[PDB]
Amino acid sequence: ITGTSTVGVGRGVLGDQKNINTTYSTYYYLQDNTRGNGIFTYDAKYRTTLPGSLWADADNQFFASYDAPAVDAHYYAGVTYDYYKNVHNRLSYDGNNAAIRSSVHYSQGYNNAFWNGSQMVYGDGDGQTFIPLSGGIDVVAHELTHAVTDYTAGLIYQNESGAINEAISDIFGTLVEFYANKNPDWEIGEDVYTPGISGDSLRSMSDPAKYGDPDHYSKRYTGTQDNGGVHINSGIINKAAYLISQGGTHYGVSVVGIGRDKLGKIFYRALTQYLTPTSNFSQLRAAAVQSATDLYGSTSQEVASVKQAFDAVGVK
Ligand SMILES: O[C@@H]1[C@@H](O)[C@H](O)OC[C@H]1O
Ligand SMILES: O[C@@H]1[C@@H](O)[C@H](O)OC[C@H]1O
Ligand SMILES: O[C@@H]1[C@@H](O)[C@H](O)OC[C@H]1O
Ligand SMILES: O[C@@H]1[C@@H](O)[C@H](O)OC[C@H]1O
Ligand SMILES: O[C@@H]1[C@@H](O)[C@H](O)OC[C@H]1O
Ligand SMILES: [Ca+2]
Ligand SMILES: [Ca+2]
Ligand SMILES: [Ca+2]
Ligand SMILES: [Cl-]
Ligand SMILES: [Cl-]
Ligand SMILES: [Cl-]
Ligand SMILES: [Cl-]
Ligand SMILES: [Zn+2]
Ligand SMILES: [Zn+2]
Ligand SMILES: [Zn+2]
Ligand SMILES: [Zn+2]
Ligand SMILES: [Zn+2]
Ligand SMILES: [Zn+2]
Ligand SMILES: [Zn+2]
Ligand SMILES: [Zn+2]
Repeated sequence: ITGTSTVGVGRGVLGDQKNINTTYSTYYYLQDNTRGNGIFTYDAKYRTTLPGSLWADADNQFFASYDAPAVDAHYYAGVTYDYYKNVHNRLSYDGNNAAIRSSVHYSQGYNNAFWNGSQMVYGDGDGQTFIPLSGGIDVVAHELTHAVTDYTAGLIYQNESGAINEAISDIFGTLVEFYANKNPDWEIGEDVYTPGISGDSLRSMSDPAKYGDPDHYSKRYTGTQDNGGVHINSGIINKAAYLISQGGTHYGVSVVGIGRDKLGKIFYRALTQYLTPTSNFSQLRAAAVQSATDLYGSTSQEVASVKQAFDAVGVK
C-alpha cells in the first residue's frame, strides 16, 4: 500500500520488545519500505489461503498476543535481509531485491514453517511441541536460506543433495542468530521447541549425536524416510561446519577453528559459485576447499581447516 513510513513498537513471541518498520495509511500496516522492494507481513486468519490480509493495526503498537508472531516474522525477515546484504552483498533472496512476504496464523495448531517458493508461511504450533515458529530467528533464516539455495545452486531436496540443502540452511540460520546476537548457539529451533522443556532443540550442530543424528559419514542414514534422511544426514555437514568455525578433535582428527565469519564466507561462495543441483558430500568438500583457496590461498590455514573438518566427519 502507499503511505508514510513509520516505526512502531511491539512484543514478539518470547515477550521481548522491539521496533518494527510500518507504513501508515489510515491504519498502520506491517510493510517495511526500507529494505529492497519491501518486507510485507500478512494475517492468514487460521485459514490455509495465502497470503491472507496485509497486517493492519489501529495504533502502531503490537502488544497483543495475536500480534506476537507477526512482529517476529516481520522483524526477523528484516534481520535476515540485513545479514545477506551487509555480510555477503546479496540483495534479498534472489539477489535482485525481491520483496519478502510472510504469512502468520496459518491453519490451526500447525507445527511447521516453510518457504513455499514465493513466501514464508508460519504455523502457530500446538503450544506443546512448538510455540509460534516465527519466534525462532534460526528458523526464519533457515527457511529463507532455502530461497537463496533455490535461486543459486538449485540443490534437490532428496538424498545427499537434500542433506546439503538442509545443512546450508542450518549453517546460515545459525550465523544469522549470531549476527543478531539473539541468544546464539549451535542448536536449531531451541527458542520455539517444547516450551515445557528447557535445554533441548530440534537438532544440534555441535553434537548431532545428542539426538541420534549421525556425526560421521560411516553412520549416515541410507533408508527412504525423510526423503532419504535430509534432516538426519545434515548432521554430518553441520558437524563439519561447527568444526571449521570452533575447532575441536573429532574421531581423532584435530581441526583448527577459523571462526564464524570465515565459515560463512567459504560456504556462501561454495553455494553461489560451485554447487549444482545434484552435488553430493564429496563435491561439497571440493567446493568448500576451492572456495577457501579462492579467498585465502592454497597454502592457507583456512584451506587446511576445511580439509581437516571434512576428514574428521569421513567425507573424502
Ligand atoms: O558472528 C558472525 C560475525 O562474526 C561475522 O561477521 O558475520 C557472521 C556472524 O555470524
Ligand atoms: O563449546 C561449546 C559447546 O560445548 C556447545 O555445545 O556449543 C557451543 C560451543 O562453543
Ligand atoms: O547416545 C545417544 C542416545 O542418548 C540417544 O537416545 O540416541 C542417540 C545416541 O547417540
Ligand atoms: O540412501 C542415501 C545414501 O546412499 C547416501 O549416502 O546418503 C543419503 C541417503 O538418502
Ligand atoms: O573414525 C572412524 C574411522 O576411523 C573408520 O575408518 O571408519 C568409521 C569412523 O567412525
Ligand atoms: Ca495495536
Ligand atoms: Ca539456534
Ligand atoms: Ca524446549
Ligand atoms: Cl562436541
Ligand atoms: Cl562429537
Ligand atoms: Cl568439538
Ligand atoms: Cl569425538
Ligand atoms: Zn523447513
Ligand atoms: Zn529446511
Ligand atoms: Zn539460540
Ligand atoms: Zn534428528
Ligand atoms: Zn525431515
Ligand atoms: Zn525441513
Ligand atoms: Zn566429536
Ligand atoms: Zn565435538
